Amino acid sequence: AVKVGINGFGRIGRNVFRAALKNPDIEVVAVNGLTDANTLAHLLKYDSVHGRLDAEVSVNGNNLVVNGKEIIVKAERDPENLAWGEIGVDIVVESTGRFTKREDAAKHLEAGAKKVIISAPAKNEDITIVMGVNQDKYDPKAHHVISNASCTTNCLAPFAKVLHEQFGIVRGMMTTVHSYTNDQRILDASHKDLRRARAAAESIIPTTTGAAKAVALVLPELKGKLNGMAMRVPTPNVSVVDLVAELEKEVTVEEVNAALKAAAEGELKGILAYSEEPLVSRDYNGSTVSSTIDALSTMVIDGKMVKVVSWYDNETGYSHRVVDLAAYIASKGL
Amino acid sequence: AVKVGINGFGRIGRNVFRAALKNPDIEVVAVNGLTDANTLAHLLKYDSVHGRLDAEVSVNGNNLVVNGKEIIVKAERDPENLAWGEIGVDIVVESTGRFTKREDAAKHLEAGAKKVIISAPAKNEDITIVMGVNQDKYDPKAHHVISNASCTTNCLAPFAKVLHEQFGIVRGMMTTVHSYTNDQRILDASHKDLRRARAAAESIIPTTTGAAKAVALVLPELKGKLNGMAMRVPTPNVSVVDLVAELEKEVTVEEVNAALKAAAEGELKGILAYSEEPLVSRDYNGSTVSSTIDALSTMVIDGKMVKVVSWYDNETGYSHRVVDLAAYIASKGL
Amino acid sequence: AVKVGINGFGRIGRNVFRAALKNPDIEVVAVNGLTDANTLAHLLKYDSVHGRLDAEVSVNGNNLVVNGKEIIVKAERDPENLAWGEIGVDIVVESTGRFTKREDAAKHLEAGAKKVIISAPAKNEDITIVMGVNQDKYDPKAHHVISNASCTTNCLAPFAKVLHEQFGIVRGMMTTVHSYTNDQRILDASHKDLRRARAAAESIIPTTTGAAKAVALVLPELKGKLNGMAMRVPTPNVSVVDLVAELEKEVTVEEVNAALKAAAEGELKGILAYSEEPLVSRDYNGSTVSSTIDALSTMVIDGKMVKVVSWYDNETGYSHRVVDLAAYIASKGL
Amino acid sequence: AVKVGINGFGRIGRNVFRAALKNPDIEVVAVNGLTDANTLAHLLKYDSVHGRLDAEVSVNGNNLVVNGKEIIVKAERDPENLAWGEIGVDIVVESTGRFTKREDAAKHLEAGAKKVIISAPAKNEDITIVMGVNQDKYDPKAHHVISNASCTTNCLAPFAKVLHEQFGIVRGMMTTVHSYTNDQRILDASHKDLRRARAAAESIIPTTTGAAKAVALVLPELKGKLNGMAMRVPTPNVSVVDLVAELEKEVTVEEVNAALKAAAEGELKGILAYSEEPLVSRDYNGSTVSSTIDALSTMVIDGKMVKVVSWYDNETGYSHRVVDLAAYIASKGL
Ligand SMILES: NC(=O)c1ccc[n+]([C@@H]2O[C@H](COP(=O)([O-])OP(=O)(O)OC[C@H]3O[C@@H](n4cnc5c(N)ncnc54)[C@H](O)[C@@H]3O)[C@@H](O)[C@H]2O)c1
Ligand SMILES: NC(=O)c1ccc[n+]([C@@H]2O[C@H](COP(=O)([O-])OP(=O)(O)OC[C@H]3O[C@@H](n4cnc5c(N)ncnc54)[C@H](O)[C@@H]3O)[C@@H](O)[C@H]2O)c1
Ligand SMILES: NC(=O)c1ccc[n+]([C@@H]2O[C@H](COP(=O)([O-])OP(=O)(O)OC[C@H]3O[C@@H](n4cnc5c(N)ncnc54)[C@H](O)[C@@H]3O)[C@@H](O)[C@H]2O)c1
Ligand SMILES: NC(=O)c1ccc[n+]([C@@H]2O[C@H](COP(=O)([O-])OP(=O)(O)OC[C@H]3O[C@@H](n4cnc5c(N)ncnc54)[C@H](O)[C@@H]3O)[C@@H](O)[C@H]2O)c1
Repeated sequence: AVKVGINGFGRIGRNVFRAALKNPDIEVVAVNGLTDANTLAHLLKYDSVHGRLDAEVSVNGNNLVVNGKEIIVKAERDPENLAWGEIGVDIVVESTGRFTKREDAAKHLEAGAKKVIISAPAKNEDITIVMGVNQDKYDPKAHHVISNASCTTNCLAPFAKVLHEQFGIVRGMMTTVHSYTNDQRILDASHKDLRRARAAAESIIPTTTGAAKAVALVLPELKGKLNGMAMRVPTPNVSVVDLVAELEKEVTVEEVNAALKAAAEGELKGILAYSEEPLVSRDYNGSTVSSTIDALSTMVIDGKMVKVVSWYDNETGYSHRVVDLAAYIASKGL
Repeated sequence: AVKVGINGFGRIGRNVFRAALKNPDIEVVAVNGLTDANTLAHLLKYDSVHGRLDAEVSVNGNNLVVNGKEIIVKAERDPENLAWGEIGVDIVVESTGRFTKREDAAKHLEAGAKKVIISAPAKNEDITIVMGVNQDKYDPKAHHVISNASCTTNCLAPFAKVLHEQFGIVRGMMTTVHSYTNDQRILDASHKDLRRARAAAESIIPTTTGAAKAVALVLPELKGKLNGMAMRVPTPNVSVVDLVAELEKEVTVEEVNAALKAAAEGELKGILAYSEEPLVSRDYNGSTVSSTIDALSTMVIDGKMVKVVSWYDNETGYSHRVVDLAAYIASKGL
Repeated sequence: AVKVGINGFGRIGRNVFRAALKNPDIEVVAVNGLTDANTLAHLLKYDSVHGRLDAEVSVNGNNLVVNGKEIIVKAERDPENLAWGEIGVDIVVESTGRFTKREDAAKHLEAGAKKVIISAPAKNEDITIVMGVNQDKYDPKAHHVISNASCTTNCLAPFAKVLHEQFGIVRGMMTTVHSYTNDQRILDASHKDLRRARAAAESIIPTTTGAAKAVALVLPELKGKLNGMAMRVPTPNVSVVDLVAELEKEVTVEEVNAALKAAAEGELKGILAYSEEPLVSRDYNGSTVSSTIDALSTMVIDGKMVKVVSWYDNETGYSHRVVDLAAYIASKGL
Repeated sequence: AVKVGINGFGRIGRNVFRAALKNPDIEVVAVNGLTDANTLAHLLKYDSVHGRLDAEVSVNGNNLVVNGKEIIVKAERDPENLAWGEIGVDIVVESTGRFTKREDAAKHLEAGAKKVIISAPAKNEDITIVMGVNQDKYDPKAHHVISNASCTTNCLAPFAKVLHEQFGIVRGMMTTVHSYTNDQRILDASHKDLRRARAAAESIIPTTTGAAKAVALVLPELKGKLNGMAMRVPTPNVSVVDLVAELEKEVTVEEVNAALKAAAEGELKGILAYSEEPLVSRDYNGSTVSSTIDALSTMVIDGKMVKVVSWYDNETGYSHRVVDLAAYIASKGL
């Protein structure tokens, strides 16, 4: 229904595309990339992590054709030149990684679009949303440049929401054992971050994350109560959050796991899942939820310090929330 | 001086050997595997993780020859048939992973050996020692079957001891992001642990660890205060401990780090180390210390909750401690 | 209709089961594995390479319940005590890798099975068959212990036949760049093959193969004409055969590719495949055919020497052939 | 004594530096890299593939200090502005991979350098040199812009020479099972070559190589007689050349190997090596020769079709050859 345009046809850009194909409410009519249609059609058809796309893909001139629909393929390095308005695009997904500042992201609006969803933490954005935690704070009038936050923040926020409301989080540290991303290096090569400068598939690479501090933008109550780090490991996709926290009310594994299970079956259904199976990272590849509690790993010490471990396919889960936010925004009035 | 024999020439058995070539106090006189000397020689000479052994290694008859020294090669499934006494073996490193219970390890004593060091967490052992922490508890008269604990416990106990004495741990949780071991499966196969049954090099595998609570054996004061889990990831060697503890005092990163830095250059020298460089797992391959604090990762919330991350070569560090333990015990009198 | 029993529920045994779920002509009624039903049900449901089973799996007592049908689980180490005839088993897929010699494979016949299909090269078998190549040489009266050859031979024979019938192979060499299998070690440990003894996911490991010479069994004319080797690399599944041969006729890349494409759409349809896309191994994980020509890699020098490269998912393609054989056998008259 | 400058401080640049430390004839006095002195010292100190550098590496101002010797650090995107002349730099190693046409490389000479060695195949270079094969064709007057060829070409030419001079090569094919390099993608992303566009550590990736044809540049009698392909696989370093050739003279496995062993011990000593041990790729990491014959893999069919497999550390072997070339050139007067 609502026309959408994607800027930056990379891992997130192509994954939001795949997720958007089976969504009746949105319609991607134009993509922007810094490469030819043929290369784009090839990368969309074949995926090393997600397999072949369940649709017929072809190239008509400089345009792609997916399941009969022709997709306009642009090659504008400068956002203000995209001309979204002329082709009817109401919402633009900004996933290049270059326009995270509201100043830069707003150019899409100069170009004619009505709303911009930055697929990453932003700077000066009108609002940051985490489907399931604060999408209710969205106002169609005061918010145009929106951030969907990071994949880590999307996994952590839903369950921190439940533990906090139910027992009260006093403070806590987190660690995400994350698969490698395109921001790293294949072999030792220059990087602003000396850890990420190192061969990705060869080591356990400790790095920084702002996802912990970022939860506060969606859960104000937790401001100053959380912090954490990342550890990038040799897997191509799927990551896990490991939260250790001091609760206010004394709990038991039994209690904690029931509260999460209840939320997964009720309120947060679709966003938070609950598992009592002893699965591993490969098993989570392709899951569309943002967070899945590994129930078998939940533990407590002295009734007040808990450990909760949650899985998340960083590409697929996040891509589904971008598509979800877009459909939610459209419903709010475009 | 002390003549040592090794039961089970595997990853740990072979590294204990390599570590022993160094210490002149000890002398390996025989090894027992379940294969021919030719195979043992090769595996000793070429290592996929630590490189070629720098020494003259050959096969003489059915014995190993390393830098002129003939090493006896046995192939006894039953330790009761090892006859250590015949060949004068004073101490035996039990590294098969099959005889961790007092009932099986003791067979080495029955065969003529004076002391047994179990290269793993044991059962019904006279004592469990972690060098740098409780070797002082060693009684030559009473202790004959001694456990050298696990690679993780050897990493954790040393710095936890320092945080406890200095600030007092109220309670804490840990996660060890661990390289895979021979205990896992190369491709999906049967295993007592359904997590470890999965292809080791393809996923992040949550698995339990007893190392956290096994700390109370060496630092009794900490019984019931710590707990934790493990996560096996696609790397052949080197692991990291991630400890989040609730302290009794208010501290700063500068304080916590200054404490760990003081211990490393002082009392725990050679066992505990301190690092301010932003390194990755491959950089600690070959590290002989037990624990190396990653200063750059030290974090604190409310001045009470702390995050300390420490590295350890699981094969090298651990194997050096076995050799250390063997020379200490020997010095106490055999 | 036909009742099949699988001996050894490993990588090949489980995939054969999966493939069989498709075929209604066959019906797997019993499996034998040296583990409990619960572990078999887990390993069957979650696969690190092939994903989750698209079927409802559960355990009822000591049995497997899959899609309502109850599968009998056995735990007999000795084939003699399997009593296949007691349970109606007509065909037995021998996939343990321990009974490839006639003396052991036949024990199934003696236990009541009418036919045995060995999922690997055999010794003293009645006939070695590669579907599409020589299945017509199957005499239901004379043949009871049948070998289905190796995954490699299965990949090479269908197109080696075509190149030969059309151009005539003088002599040729082949190398298969193969994924690692459960026969290798995760870390340096004992093995009869000192190459396969090394850390699987860390090196390119040359090893031997009999596939090249084994083509002679299904294509008698090529005896003494081919030979080859293997190179095990750090990928979990999917391999590729690289053939270099001298031909009788002087050809061109279009001629060679045209003949290979023709067979793909004709005689060898379903067994041999043709591809002109620039794909990679991960793209072939899941392919049911035995061989797929990477057309873009075909090369010729002097018009007489040719290079052909063919892909094969060593687990899926082979397991589909096993089920294809079981079905062809049943139809011939059991 | 011959002052050398390295243009481009990556895998080859840093490795030429390390090799250079062991050479008496040359002395690296300056390095141009598009990054700060701090980042370069870190990347030079810690290598994920070759380990820690055994030398004191520090940074004084914008310069590097390695074992008391200071190195000038530059950050010039444009070669013309490097001013090699002002600092006594005679030879310049061009290892950026950007300036391979004689036209671009020559900018170095304009900037004061006297000689340029391109660490890669070039376009219009004055001469291409494979040490041990044709360095005698170098002329100090007429050749100023020299190409050192590719790592694959340096591995193949030394033994191609021996096989040709000894038995006569009619024609042949080769495949190099090659480790990945910085030209590949961490995760599916754009690239000229759609195969190198795919996640490097996840698949067996076929690709093209001009190494076979390039042998004709240094071995003219071999023009149009060889061709081949490459296959990138999940290993960070060490590669192997698989050569299948039709010989002129009838031979035997023994003659071929005795021939390669002889060259290894004689004329090609230092360039070609001979191994009768069943090793794996990790065992060749750090190897300084250009090519090591895996003797156990030599195969012959109809006494005419041979197969030789040779190992090469694409970074170390090649880097040493660059240092040898630079020193060879220097001995010829500058
Ligand atoms: N990779 C993940 O796991 C993940 C998950 C959640 C969020 N993100 C965020 O998504 C964004 C993109 O990340 P990714 O991982 O998909 O990376 P990627 O490198 O695969 O995607 C970037 C794409 O944008 C394109 N591009 C860059 N600048 C452009 C420009 N100026 N004009 C047009 N196209 C441009 C690039 O060519 C590329 O195709 C980042 O902000 C990232 O942090 C990544
Ligand atoms: N590898 C590590 O990181 C590590 C670290 C610390 C402690 N450990 C412990 O050390 C033990 C050995 O572990 P590993 O990782 O070296 O494994 P491994 O599999 O490499 O070593 C086991 C060796 O013992 C041999 N063996 C088995 N039974 C034997 C017998 N009955 N008699 C003689 N030899 C026999 C096996 O063939 C193998 O060679 C385990 O208990 C393990 O928990 C391992
Ligand atoms: N995996 C492939 O790529 C592939 C392809 C073609 C042929 N093969 C052949 O398939 C056979 C199986 O190979 P795999 O890769 O599946 O191995 P695998 O190790 O995964 O499975 C073999 C199974 O046999 C079981 N087993 C062992 N002894 C048994 C016994 N006596 N009775 C019952 N069960 C027993 C084991 O528990 C194991 O689960 C081998 O002969 C192999 O050569 C493998
Ligand atoms: N990687 C190997 O195994 C290998 C082996 C033999 C030959 N080569 C060749 O050597 C060359 C370098 O390859 P590499 O593997 O070192 O890759 P790399 O990416 O590690 O090295 C390239 C370096 O040059 C720098 N650079 C780029 N433009 C520059 C410029 N304009 N001025 C100054 N510095 C610049 C880059 O920042 C980078 O550090 C290539 O041509 C490659 O084909 C590579």
